[PDB]
Amino acid sequence: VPRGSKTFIIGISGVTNSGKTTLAKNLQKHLPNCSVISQDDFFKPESEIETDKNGFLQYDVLEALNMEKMMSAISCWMESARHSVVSTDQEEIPILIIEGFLLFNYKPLDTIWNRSYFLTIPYEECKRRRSTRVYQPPDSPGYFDGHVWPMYLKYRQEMQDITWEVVYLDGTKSEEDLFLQVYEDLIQEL
Ligand SMILES: NC(=O)c1csc([C@@H]2O[C@H](CO)[C@@H](O)[C@H]2O)n1
Ligand SMILES: [Cl-]
Repeated sequence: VPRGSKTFIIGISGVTNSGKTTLAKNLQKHLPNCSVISQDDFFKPESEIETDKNGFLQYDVLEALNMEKMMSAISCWMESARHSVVSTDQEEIPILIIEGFLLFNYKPLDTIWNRSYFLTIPYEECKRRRSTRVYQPPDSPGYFDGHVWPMYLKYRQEMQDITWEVVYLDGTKSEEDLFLQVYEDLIQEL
């Protein structure tokens, strides 16, 4: 059976400010032939972002994201992955980590995940962390309570009846703690 077509695809989702990109990067440092795609690279331009009744910009929903372009990026990785291991005797399986706040309610990718991790942090600490970061445009006062958190709760309710298993993680753990936990799980799946 010809080699070169197999891949191992990891999803890392979770609430805003939970250390998803950092975890992706720490995993990539310790995994061979591993790439990372970030969902935050695929937001539509502000002119395509809608507002709600209260005039909050609707960023924390799939309609804010060019998910067709994200799929194209994934497909580009897959094509590269097929050429990433030179042919010889008889497998070294290329790894992709896809990380983002809103991955597990996107139905076209429901069968892509070979492993799925989901970073959780409770309301108060999440709110605190969110306030330490600067966004473009900057968070309006009341944005977290008015949009970010309600939309997270909607996502979590969208995930209550999902068709694959997700490993939920405590995002208040240190970066190294999270890395070791995930690595420990992942290396048994590879
Ligand atoms: N324009 C943007 O990229 C943007 C504006 S707000 C924002 C936040 O990004 C988070 C996901 O990483 C999500 O909670 C958005 O409110 N992104
Ligand atoms: Cl070859």
